[PDB]
Amino acid sequence: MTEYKLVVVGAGGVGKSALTIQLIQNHFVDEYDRTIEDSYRKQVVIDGETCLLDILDTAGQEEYSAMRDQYMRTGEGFLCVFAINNTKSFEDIHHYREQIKRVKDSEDVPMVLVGNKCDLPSRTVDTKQAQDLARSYGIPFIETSAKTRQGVDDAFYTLVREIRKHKE
Ligand SMILES: Nc1nc2c(ncn2[C@@H]2O[C@H](COP(=O)(O)OP(=O)(O)NP(=O)(O)O)[C@@H](O)[C@H]2O)c(=O)[nH]1
Ligand SMILES: [Mg+2]
Repeated sequence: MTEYKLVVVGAGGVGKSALTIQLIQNHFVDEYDRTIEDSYRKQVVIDGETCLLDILDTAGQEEYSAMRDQYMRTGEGFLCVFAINNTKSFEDIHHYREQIKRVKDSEDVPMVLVGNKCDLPSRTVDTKQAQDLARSYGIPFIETSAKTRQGVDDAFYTLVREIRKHKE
C-alpha cells in the first residue's frame, strides 16, 4: 500500500489549512477555534488503487521557513494554492514553484495549481489567466472551494495522479 507525501504551499490566507481539513475531516473551519496538528493522514482509493495520503500543511508566513523549506525535500507532490480574490497570492505562485524546483533540483516536480475560494464573487484572478499559467508550467489547474468542498477531492487526487505518472 503506497503512501504519498503531499505538501500544500501558498501565500498566507489562501486556505491551505481549510482545504486540508475539508479533505481529511469533511468540514469548513472559519470563525471558531481549531487544534493545530500540521500532519494529516487519510486512506483513499484513486483509480482503483488504495493508498495513504500524508499531507503537510505549511504556513504562508515567510518569517517561519524552518517548517516549509525543511519539508520541501521530503514532499513528493506539491499543491500550489492561491485564492481567486487575492492577486498577490497568484503572483506569488512563481516564487513557490522556483523554491520547489531549487530544493528538489528538478524541472519536473509533481505539482497542481489550485485556485481556492471560488465560492466568492470578488474574483480578481481570471480562470483563463490561471489556466494559461498552468499550461506554461505543464501542470494541471483546479479551482476549489474549501467552504463548499467544490473541487477539493479532485485537486488532491490529481496530485496523486501526477506523482504516479512521474514515477514511471
Ligand atoms: N469563502 C471562503 N473562505 C475560505 C475558503 N478557504 C479558506 N477560507 C477562509 O480564509 C481564511 C484563511 O483560511 P486558512 O485555511 O487559515 O488559510 P491558510 O492558507 O492556511 N493561512 P496560513 O498561511 O496563515 O496558515 C479563513 O477565514 C477561512 O475560513 C474558501 O474556499 N472560501
Ligand atoms: Mg494555515
